[PDB]
Amino acid sequence: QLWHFILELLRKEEYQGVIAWQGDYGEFVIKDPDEVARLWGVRKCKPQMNYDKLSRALRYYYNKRILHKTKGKRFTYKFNFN
DNA sequence: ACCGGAAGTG
DNA sequence: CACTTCCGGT
Repeated sequence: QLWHFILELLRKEEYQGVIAWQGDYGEFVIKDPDEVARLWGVRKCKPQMNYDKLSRALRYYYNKRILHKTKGKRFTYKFNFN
């Protein structure tokens, strides 16, 4: 799953240059959109992956209450731990 | 950047 | 299903 993959990355320091926790409890910011996508596209063997396609995937999680967007902030989503 | 509909995949 | 692909919107 993607939200899995995100968390997989987010509990490893060796990717803080790419993606890390910021602001509130469950908030996280993608520092390098294009790189992340490349890695997810490596993992899913989909070479033609990019943030546009990944970001759509994320928005589908809004209805499913796993994620939502922190408005105003760039590349900043937040998990639904409630 | 960020959204969400729409059609396709295995 | 859980995305990927595409694209015309805000």
